[PDB]
Amino acid sequence: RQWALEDFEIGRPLGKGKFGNVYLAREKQSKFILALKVLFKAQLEKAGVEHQLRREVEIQSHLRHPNILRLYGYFHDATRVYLILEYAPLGTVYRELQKLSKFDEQRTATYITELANALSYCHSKRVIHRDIKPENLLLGSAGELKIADFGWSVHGTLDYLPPEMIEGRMHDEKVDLWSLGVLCYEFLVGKPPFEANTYQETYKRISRVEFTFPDFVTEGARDLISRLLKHNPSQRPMLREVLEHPWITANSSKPS
Ligand SMILES: O=C(Nc1ccccc1)Nc1ccc(CCNc2ncnc3oc(-c4ccccc4)c(-c4ccccc4)c23)cc1
Repeated sequence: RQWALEDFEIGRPLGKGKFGNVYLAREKQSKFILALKVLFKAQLEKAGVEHQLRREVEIQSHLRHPNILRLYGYFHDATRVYLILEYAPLGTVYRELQKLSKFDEQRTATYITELANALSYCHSKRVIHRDIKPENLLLGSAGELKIADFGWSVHGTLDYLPPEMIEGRMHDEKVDLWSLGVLCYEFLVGKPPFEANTYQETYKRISRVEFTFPDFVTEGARDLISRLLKHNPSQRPMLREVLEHPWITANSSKPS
């Protein structure tokens, strides 16, 4: 499988990513619908992220899960690199958040389950997704959550980063559980738990784990978030304890 630009009809712009635009597109021979991300050779070098992208592509084509976004392949011409992507009709959870303001406990729990599964499968394959955020959470046709962008994976706004990562310290799979906590809080409250107007100060909040709950947040939710957002990685739940959780299970529509 080696592609080229003329293999595809280019469709509407889907939106800007910080390193490239995305377009709907359709492979001419099969009429297969998909997303195509146009990245520039020049911008990629300048930031020293060209090797980062190779890592991703490599990592991605090892991965297959109903709740992870497929990468079908890649290719370059002179000026640019192209990522051939599974297309996610229902857009970002980020957009659904702004549209809805905040999610109810049923949508929240379901997403956490879908994320945990997806995250749980990744861990078993020795892979960590360093920065998960609502921008990187797409929806499928049935409304399934799909994690995007492994380009940071291993082994800008700070809201979703755990202490160990911002304190310039050493990090393990326990990173992702912090991210679950931040996401879980944000879904229910409608904005992330450390959010500030400065970087320097979001830095403090995250570092001190300094957050409080609006009053409409049930004990069950507080219990899970409180357990996920722990300063010490090793104190954070197993991905399965999350999947077991009595507020997850009482609320969630999807299996585990
Ligand atoms: O970008 C990297 N890695 C990387 C890149 C450069 C340097 C280093 C690493 N990975 C990466 C990151 C993000 C993506 C997601 C690309 N959007 C998408 N990918 C697939 N289907 C999609 O469908 C949509 C869609 C948009 C609006 C309305 C309805 C549907 C999008 C979409 C595109 C831009 C913004 C918001 C959503 C979308 C894909 C890959």
